[PDB]
Amino acid sequence: FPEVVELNVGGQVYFTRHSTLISIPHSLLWKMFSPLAKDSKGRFFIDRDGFLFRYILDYLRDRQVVLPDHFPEKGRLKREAEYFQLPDLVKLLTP
Repeated sequence: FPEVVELNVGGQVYFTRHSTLISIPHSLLWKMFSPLAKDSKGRFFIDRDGFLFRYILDYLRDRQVVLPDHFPEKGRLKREAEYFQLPDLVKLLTP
């Protein structure tokens, strides 16, 4: 795996460091990028909502997440956290 990974999430492209992807062991992204579907341009493909991945990705990097005011999609973000298997992130999203 390269040092900076080019991902395609539901058509949303993200560049990120490999260290961020494997930050939480036994998580979905850890299982994927620890020693895969690719698109036409060769980018590794994640079949999930591209917009919500920003905040999933921010948690892996900083182990915390600041949402905007009146964030209309917390329920959706929590669902994504479940898919990527991030128990603590689901916990933070528990009201």
